[PDB]
Amino acid sequence: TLDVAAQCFLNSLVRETKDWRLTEYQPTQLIIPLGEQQALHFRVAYFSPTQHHRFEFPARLVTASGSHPVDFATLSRLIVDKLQHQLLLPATSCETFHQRVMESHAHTQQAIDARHDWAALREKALNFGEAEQALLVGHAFHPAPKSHEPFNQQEAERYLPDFAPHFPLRWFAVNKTQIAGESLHLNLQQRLTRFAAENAPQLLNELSDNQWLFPLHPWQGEYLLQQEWCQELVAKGLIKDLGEAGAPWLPTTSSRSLYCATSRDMIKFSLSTLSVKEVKRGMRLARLAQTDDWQTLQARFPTFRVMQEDGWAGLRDLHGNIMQESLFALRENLLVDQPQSQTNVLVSLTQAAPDGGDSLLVAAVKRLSDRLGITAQQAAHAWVDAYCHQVLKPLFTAEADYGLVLLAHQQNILVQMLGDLPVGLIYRDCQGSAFMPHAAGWLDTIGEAQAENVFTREQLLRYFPYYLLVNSTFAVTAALGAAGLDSEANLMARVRTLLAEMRDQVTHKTCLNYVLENPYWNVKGNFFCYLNDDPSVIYFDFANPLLA
Amino acid sequence: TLDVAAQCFLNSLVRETKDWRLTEYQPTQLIIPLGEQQALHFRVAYFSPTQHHRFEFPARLVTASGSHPVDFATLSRLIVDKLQHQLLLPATSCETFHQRVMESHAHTQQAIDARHDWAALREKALNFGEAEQALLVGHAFHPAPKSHEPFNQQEAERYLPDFAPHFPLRWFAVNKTQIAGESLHLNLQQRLTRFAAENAPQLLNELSDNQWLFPLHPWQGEYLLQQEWCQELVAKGLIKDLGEAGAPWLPTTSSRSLYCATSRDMIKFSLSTLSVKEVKRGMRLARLAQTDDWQTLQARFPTFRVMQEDGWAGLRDLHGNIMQESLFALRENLLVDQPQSQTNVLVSLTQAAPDGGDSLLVAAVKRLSDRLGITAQQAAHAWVDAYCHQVLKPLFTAEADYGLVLLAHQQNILVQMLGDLPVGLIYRDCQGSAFMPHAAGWLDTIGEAQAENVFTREQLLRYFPYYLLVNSTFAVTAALGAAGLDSEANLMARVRTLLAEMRDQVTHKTCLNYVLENPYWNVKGNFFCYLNDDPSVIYFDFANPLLA
Amino acid sequence: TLDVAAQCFLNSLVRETKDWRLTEYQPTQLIIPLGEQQALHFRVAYFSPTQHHRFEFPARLVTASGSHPVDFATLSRLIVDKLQHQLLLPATSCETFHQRVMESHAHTQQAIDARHDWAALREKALNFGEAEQALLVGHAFHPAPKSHEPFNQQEAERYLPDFAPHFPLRWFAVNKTQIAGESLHLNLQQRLTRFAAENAPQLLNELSDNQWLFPLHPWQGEYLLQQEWCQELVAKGLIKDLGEAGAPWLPTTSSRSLYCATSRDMIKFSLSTLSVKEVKRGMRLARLAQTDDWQTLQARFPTFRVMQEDGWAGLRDLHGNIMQESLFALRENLLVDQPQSQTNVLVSLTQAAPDGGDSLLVAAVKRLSDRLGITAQQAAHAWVDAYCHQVLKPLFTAEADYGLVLLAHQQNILVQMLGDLPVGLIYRDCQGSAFMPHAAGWLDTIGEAQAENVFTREQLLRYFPYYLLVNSTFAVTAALGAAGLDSEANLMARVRTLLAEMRDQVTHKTCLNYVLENPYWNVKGNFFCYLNDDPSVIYFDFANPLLA
Repeated sequence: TLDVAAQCFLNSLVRETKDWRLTEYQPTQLIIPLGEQQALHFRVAYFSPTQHHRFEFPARLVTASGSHPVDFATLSRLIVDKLQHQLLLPATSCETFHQRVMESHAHTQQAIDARHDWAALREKALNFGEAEQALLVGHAFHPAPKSHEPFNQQEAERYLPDFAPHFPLRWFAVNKTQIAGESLHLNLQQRLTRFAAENAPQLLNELSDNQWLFPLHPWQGEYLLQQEWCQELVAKGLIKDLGEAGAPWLPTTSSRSLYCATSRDMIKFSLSTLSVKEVKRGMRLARLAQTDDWQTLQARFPTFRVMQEDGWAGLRDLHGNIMQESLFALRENLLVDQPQSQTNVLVSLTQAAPDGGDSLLVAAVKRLSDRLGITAQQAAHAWVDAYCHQVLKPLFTAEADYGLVLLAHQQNILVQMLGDLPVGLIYRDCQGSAFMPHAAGWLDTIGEAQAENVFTREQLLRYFPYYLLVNSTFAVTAALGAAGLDSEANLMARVRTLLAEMRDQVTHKTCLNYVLENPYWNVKGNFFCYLNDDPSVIYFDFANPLLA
Repeated sequence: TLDVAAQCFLNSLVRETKDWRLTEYQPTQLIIPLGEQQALHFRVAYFSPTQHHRFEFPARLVTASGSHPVDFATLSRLIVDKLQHQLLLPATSCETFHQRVMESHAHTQQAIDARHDWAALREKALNFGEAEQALLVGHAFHPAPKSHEPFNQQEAERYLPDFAPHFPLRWFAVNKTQIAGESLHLNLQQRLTRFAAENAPQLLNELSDNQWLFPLHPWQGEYLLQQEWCQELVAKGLIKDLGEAGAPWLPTTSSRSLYCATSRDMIKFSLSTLSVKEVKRGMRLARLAQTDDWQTLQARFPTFRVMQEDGWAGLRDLHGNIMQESLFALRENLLVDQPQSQTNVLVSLTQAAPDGGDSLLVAAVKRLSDRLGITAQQAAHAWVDAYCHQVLKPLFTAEADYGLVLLAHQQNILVQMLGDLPVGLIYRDCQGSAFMPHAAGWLDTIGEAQAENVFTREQLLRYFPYYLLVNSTFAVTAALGAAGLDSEANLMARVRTLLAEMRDQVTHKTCLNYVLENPYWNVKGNFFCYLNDDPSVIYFDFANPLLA
Repeated sequence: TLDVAAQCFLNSLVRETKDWRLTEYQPTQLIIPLGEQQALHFRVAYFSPTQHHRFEFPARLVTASGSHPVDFATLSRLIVDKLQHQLLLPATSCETFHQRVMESHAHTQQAIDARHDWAALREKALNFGEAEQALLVGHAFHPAPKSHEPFNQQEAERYLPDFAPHFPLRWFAVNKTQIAGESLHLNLQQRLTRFAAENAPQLLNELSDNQWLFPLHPWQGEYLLQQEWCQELVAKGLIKDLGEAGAPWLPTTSSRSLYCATSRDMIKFSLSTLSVKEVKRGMRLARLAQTDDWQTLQARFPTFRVMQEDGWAGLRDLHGNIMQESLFALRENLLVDQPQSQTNVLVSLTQAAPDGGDSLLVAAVKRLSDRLGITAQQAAHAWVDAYCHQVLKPLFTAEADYGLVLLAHQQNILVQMLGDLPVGLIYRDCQGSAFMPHAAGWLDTIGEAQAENVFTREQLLRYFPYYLLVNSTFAVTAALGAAGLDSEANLMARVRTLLAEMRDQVTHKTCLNYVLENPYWNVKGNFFCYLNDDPSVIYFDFANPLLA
């Protein structure tokens, strides 16, 4: 049996602590001592060199008297008690931590009960929107991944991707004086006009030189009209609420971010939160993408694309102050012309399946196997190799030759597949971009050398390898390992060899050297991080499995 | 102005003769002496290092008196007179040659007059069937490419791809005794059943244990019922003609070969001609594709696919003799599940445009340029580079590491594109396959070591580089050169560099060494070849443009 | 608030009993006396002249002391106690009845909890398969509609339309000796071949002169292999189980009947039950549909179609006995060529919505209103009028002029709509057909005059008006009444007028006279019928609302 939410709490704990035992004898068990001649025993179904373990449940508690099973509420409390005393922590922040752990475990269990169609996602190639909504648990190494903030069941079933919903946007007619924002190619007025024409043309009778159409998340729209600064604007005749109208939008893995298959733009709302600084990161990268060196990079990696966030807008109050709770940014919908593209977000492919069966990555590889007439293992190798050439090669070369750092969270990576094989990469979330000192000459050509989002070498090596290799790439290899298509050790040797070849084709070797040569990667953890809101406990040393 | 049919006759002549002049001064002219103080002058619009020239017409004839224009009938006759005397040739075979040259020039001109929709093919990505029927002249270096044999206008407008037609197949109910053939996966009876169920289910009331459904080309069907051996079978009750029925089929570049978007099989008819030996080449390669080494090759190049010809059938007469005029072979329709795939046959992309505008390759590259925001030249480089990795790399590695020779006529190469960029290769026409001595151990595992279709080293070097580089790859580079996206010299340097890297990744270097190092490629020509039906005139030495 | 399952039990009770009270004063209440100075009170949200009432819950129980709410378990038990004593019934059959009432109420409540997507079905025109699976409660006047027999949750979530599932069929290779059945147009062998080729072509390697492919429901397949007679066939080499394979099938309102959008045939399984006599009714009507009078009828009503059941098959045991638990019948898929047709089963349109909002009929009419720019009420009138011309006119004229009786259960009527307006009728379930004495001459032309499924005049008037007017037509008018688009009295006056015109266009007036003129329709009820497994209690007199 299994419990996927529980497995996240345990794999996160095991990855960030040294005090556990792995039995030499079989049936293999993993043991967490609790002190007091007491310890939790877990039958191991899959032991992972990267801590993507799968345990059989129930857990058992072994005392001096005997052993008895324990449910997840009990084992998580025992563990948090041990850490409370071991680390001398406030009982209050421990109670908060365990409370949040149990809420996430309930939110996750309910999302599973609602999605009885999930297994059927294994049947055929998923398109972009199907992949965005196939994600039931999004953080495999977080104690409490799923939070419904800020919704309430009925509101959570309409607005969270967990439940595969869709809905129309809410709209205001807003006086041009109360609208702030920017846009590339089209100015702001033309962007709001094109957006409204595509997604709610029937409101175009409300559009004038001075009255513009302003989209809103439906919950966030309700929320703003309850605020006082916004009721003033309504009273003064500067905002008229138009209600919900237009094409269906569906929440993606981010939930603030919405996809509409017929809109040239995706949309990302401040949802109870964007900031003006965050949207400036999008505009900076968008303006940087107009330069000749960006063009040279694109010409070198034609299958590699960034979804630019080249427009944003927000509501000003009576004093002219931009009210950040009203912000949105606009993201190029590179899939508007091919809405059935097999472009899938990496985290949905790699997540463990709620029913214990094949992950959606594994289902894709087995179809690859069948279509080509090659073994499961040979398909697994072909998919890992293409992943490295389509995902890892552009991202390392971009940092190395151009100074552009793109933080590749697993939900920021869209694998463009053709017949279940990676043929391209699309990166999204331009707020996860940063610039190295050797990009300064190139930032300066657009007047952005003093850009706020720069990295030191130390920051590069702390985050970029952690997101791209630990979180993203080893989710691919662990997921293929757990299905037995081949082992993680063998699949990570694939990756190691293809990274070594890449190093030969780049100028600045610093990042690949660390990846290929340093025995430990100091990375910022999640389990103890979230138990705050200690010093060397939030950070931990990750043993490099790529080292010769 | 221009004349594409004429340009084929001249470029073929110029490529296989040394007796012409290229003026040092401008406007650039190409001069062919005719003897007798007489010579043809051609204003040159595009001079090509690989002889893909484009001339402005009319041609002019320069005598001691003056110059006057000449039409294509006159210049082709003057040229054939000169070769008649220069080579002391029979006036009869020269008259035949010029007669066939003029018929091809008329057939080509009529195909142009019928296809007024052709320019609109530039507008968007073509799918497989659109690309197959976009071909108006298929042999850029043949004196007389277009022959309508064996049809007559109305019959040529229904059965030739030139006119973009479609039609249903003709069908016989045939006694099992009079059917010969084979099939893999399904036996012959199950293949004829699956074929008829998919393409003419309404004839399934004619299907029994002993009476099987037998497809026929519609013209070839009419032809066989006029024959005597077949009227006997009808008289004896062994064949009942069922007429034409079922799904629409459209002729491809081959015209004998038909495509139906809903059939799992394509079909290739003996058309007035297949032979039993030819279809055995398909079955041999199909059986070879079941082995573990084929599997290893497929796993190494997952984007590379062969359309196997793993079934065939034919009619036996009363004596049991297979009547080859009734043969067909069945070709996997790898596009049945994705009929809108941008998989396009290479010759349709590279052909010169009948109206003098962009070739369909160039239209695709300009869209690539626009979608990615890179220059025309940068898109041309990206497309050449992907072509080498998707087309040239699998074909050289297959010969080198496995001993499998696939003769890559330009109409045998299907470029699988995604957004106008090559992402894969599909090879078709298994009759153009052959085996090298180092494939004997592997042929022997399926009992095929004594296979009729083997090559010597000499045959490898005469044909494989000519088809893959001279005909296919330099059609790509010349076509991009002629549009001015960049020069052939620069684009062929791209190819040279990517071939050198390939040599490092293969065992048997013989074929790449010749490609990269020999200064001349002795190849079998077309212009003088077709003037027969002399010894060292059919062959000529091609100067290697890839040599350092 | 409301409870749709409860509303079925109460509306069924109220329709078949005279002992209730409707308060003259408001808020309107409906009162059911329980005897003993005790009675159930229901606040009425919608009072219906045809008993399609909607009550607000909770119910209340009023005693001599006071009143207190009661849940559905309590009020259904009180009612069944009263009927037990009032009718002097066995306590055992009353306990069984209440047990089944509560199970249906639970099965219905769970189907609602699973379908959170249901409200979104209101958004746009439904196609055939969406409409088949939109049905959560199928019998508005039955005490216990939903039974899961014979499944168990996980099996019920895979095989019942309530949960919108889909699945592949299970398949046997069966020796021709052990297959019985028939088919029109194609013989049985050709039908099983065409069916298997379309839906599981990859099993065609198992198809031979003597070994035929035999489809099975997946649960029914498992069930037969557990039986002894079938294990013998496996032991003797006469049946080889091939497992599940092929295209997805989805259960329709019947659950035994499956739809596959790409199959030319629908399929109807004996599921734990068809009989040979039942499938002979299909073949008889199918053979009758080949005659010239059928043709004349079709030519008179071109928008009226019957889905013929013109083939069936079953497994014989070692003794040659047809094992009816293996039967299936094959139903023409008239939608195979237009799978997005807005053809919807009438019961899904008319059912009350689980969330208390618009029924799917009402959603369609409101879209009709919007598209045409006419009021909601004018659209309701247009839809009722077209319903009468497209549904009622063909069915009465068929009985009257041809003697063909088609029993129009609401789930047997497919309303072919174009832009939310009825433009045609498709009838299915040929087992609900019967023949009047004046069809004997026409039955005799196909040798079927002694047909088992004939009606007397008495049977005609008991069933045909009940199914076509009480169940089907008044579900349409009540559903439009309950939304307030116009009243049932006014909408039933529409129907009355259009029926009177029909009578002028037909020969045998007997059925329309009864519909238009008799003050009471004696009909067979459901509430007390199902309390058995009394004499004049199963039957009741329905007051004709169409009487002048």
